[PDB]
Amino acid sequence: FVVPDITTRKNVGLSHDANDFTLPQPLDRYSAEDHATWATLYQRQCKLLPGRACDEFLEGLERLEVDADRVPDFNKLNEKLMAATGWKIVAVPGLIPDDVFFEHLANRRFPVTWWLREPHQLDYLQEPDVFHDLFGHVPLLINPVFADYLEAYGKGGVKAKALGALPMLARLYWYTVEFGLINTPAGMRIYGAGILSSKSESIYCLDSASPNRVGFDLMRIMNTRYRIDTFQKTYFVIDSFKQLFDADFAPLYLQLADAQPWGAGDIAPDDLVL
Ligand SMILES: C[C@H](O)[C@H](O)C1=Nc2c(nc(N)[nH]c2=O)NC1
Ligand SMILES: [Cl-]
Ligand SMILES: [Fe+3]
Repeated sequence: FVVPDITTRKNVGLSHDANDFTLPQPLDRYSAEDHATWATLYQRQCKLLPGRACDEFLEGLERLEVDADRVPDFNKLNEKLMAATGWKIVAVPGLIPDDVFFEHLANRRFPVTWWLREPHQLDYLQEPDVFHDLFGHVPLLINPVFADYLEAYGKGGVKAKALGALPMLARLYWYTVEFGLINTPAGMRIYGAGILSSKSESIYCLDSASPNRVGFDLMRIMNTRYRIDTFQKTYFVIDSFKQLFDADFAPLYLQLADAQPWGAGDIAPDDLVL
């Protein structure tokens, strides 16, 4: 007998596709309380991100008109997202298998957990919810180079076979799409979704002496461990989304397969550090 997780409780009486894990967005299951939780999260993040989020993120939020006051209707959002970027969101019950995830990204589908966090649980979150996925991840698709990066990432994941590739690709996604920073002429800014949807990470990642801030390096990153239950110990910094995009992985998985991974707090001899 155990504490059910929120994914299980939210999805009772609900089905999902056996192959691709999608379902129609269950609009009737958001409460008044949920729409208030959404508005509170949205308003809080939008006061923190001036000076912090990269310009492209802020542009996406505006161009997509992500709702400020209610959990968005995914079909309505998709009208704008498809026209502007060629991508669509699909509702998923929560975390889905890695192979299923890659197949969606490879086909310009972004999986979004449909349910929302409960009020006393507005942060420290580990599992995605609809605020993290829709507010954190989706707006950055307005940058076509980042969108193409995500599609390419997915196609690479579909193709990956070598033992050890899945952790390597998870680390790459984590230190870019979830927790990446970008150097800009106006100063260091944020692009990672796990930062942008979090009050605490948004502040910490640009205002703390403890973590390392390391220039992006693909092979380094694929061989670096990460932690889920704490603030990050290293952030990787890109100079441009083109650098990310410009980054066949098959020989790379083999080069790194027997390698000892770097710890989440380590500095490697070839790193460039801030
Ligand atoms: C990307 C890496 O494989 C990571 O373990 C995954 N992230 C996600 C996932 N599933 C969902 N719904 N969202 C994610 O962000 N499964 C796979
Ligand atoms: Cl491979
Ligand atoms: Fe995420």
